[PDB]
Amino acid sequence: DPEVTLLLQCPGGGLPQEQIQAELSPAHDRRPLPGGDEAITAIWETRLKAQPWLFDAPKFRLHSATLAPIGSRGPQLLLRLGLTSYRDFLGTNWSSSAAWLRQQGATDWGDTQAYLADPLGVGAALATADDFLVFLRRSRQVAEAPGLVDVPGGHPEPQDLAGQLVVHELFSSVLQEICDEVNLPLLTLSQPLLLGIARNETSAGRASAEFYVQCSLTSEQVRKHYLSGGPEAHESTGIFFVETQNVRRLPETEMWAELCPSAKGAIILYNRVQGSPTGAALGSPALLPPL
Ligand SMILES: Cc1ccc(OCC(=O)N2CCOCC2)c(C)c1
Repeated sequence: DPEVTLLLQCPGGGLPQEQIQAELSPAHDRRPLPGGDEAITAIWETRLKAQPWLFDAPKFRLHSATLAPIGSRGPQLLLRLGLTSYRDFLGTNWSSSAAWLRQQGATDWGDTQAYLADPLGVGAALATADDFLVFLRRSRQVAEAPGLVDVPGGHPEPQDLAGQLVVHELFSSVLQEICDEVNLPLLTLSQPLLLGIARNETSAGRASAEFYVQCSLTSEQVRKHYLSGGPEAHESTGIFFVETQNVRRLPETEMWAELCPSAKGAIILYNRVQGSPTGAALGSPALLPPL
C-alpha cells in the first residue's frame, strides 16, 4: 500500500480527548511558495470562473504529532497545528505540480510538506452493537476517489489554552460527521478514541486523524437510520457492513483495491490498535486463529 503511510500509532488501545494537547501557532503554517502565492490565486480564479457557487473555508493544518514516552503519566500526545484553507489545498496538494512542490520543500526547508496546505481530515472505524464496521460507497460523479469505498468522516473547522478548545473541536467533528452522513442520533455514539494519523501519498501527503467510535445500535438499525434520510440526506450512494472478525484479513480481499487511501488508513490503525491482542486470553489460538 504505497498510497498510505502511518505517521502515528496511539498506545493503550487509543487515546481519549483528555490525554491530548494541541499547539495552534502560525509557526506551523505552510511557507509562502517560491515564486509567490500568486500561483494559488490564479488556480482559484480559473476554478471560480467555471463554478462561481464554490467558496473558500478555513481548515486546520497538521505540522507534526509527538507521542510521550510509553507508559508515562500526564498528557500523551502533542499535536502541532497551523491554519490553511480549501483554496490553498486546491493550489498545492491538488495542483498538477504537487510533486515539484514536495522536492522544492526538501531542498529549501528540509521538509517535503513545507509548501503544501496539508489540511487535517478526520475519519472513524465505526463499530455496531452486533460487531460490524460501517462502510460508505462514494458517488462515481465526484472529483476525489470517485466510486471508491470510504468510512465516515469530514473536516474539523476553525470557525494548551486555545489548545484544549481545538482538541474538543477535533473529537466533536468526527461525531458530527457520523450524525450528518449516517443519520444516527448523537446519544447512540461513544466518546471517540484517537487510533493514530495516516497520510494519503496520492494527495501529496495530506493527513487524517483516525478514531474508533462504538454505536449502541445493531447493523440493521444503522442501515434503517441511513436509508430513512432519503437520497438527499447523504453524499454517499450506499452503506454496507463487514464483521470485525473479517476486517482482520481485509487487505487480502478484493474490497481492498476499492478502498480510498484515508479509509485504508482507518482500517490498518483499527487492526493494529483495537485488534492485535497482547494478553494470554484473547491471544489463545481458538480466539486468535493462526494465518
Ligand atoms: C480532500 C479534501 C476534500 C475537501 C476539502 O474541503 C472541502 C471544502 O472545504 N469545501 C468548501 C465548501 O464547498 C465544498 C468544498 C478539503 C480541505 C480536502
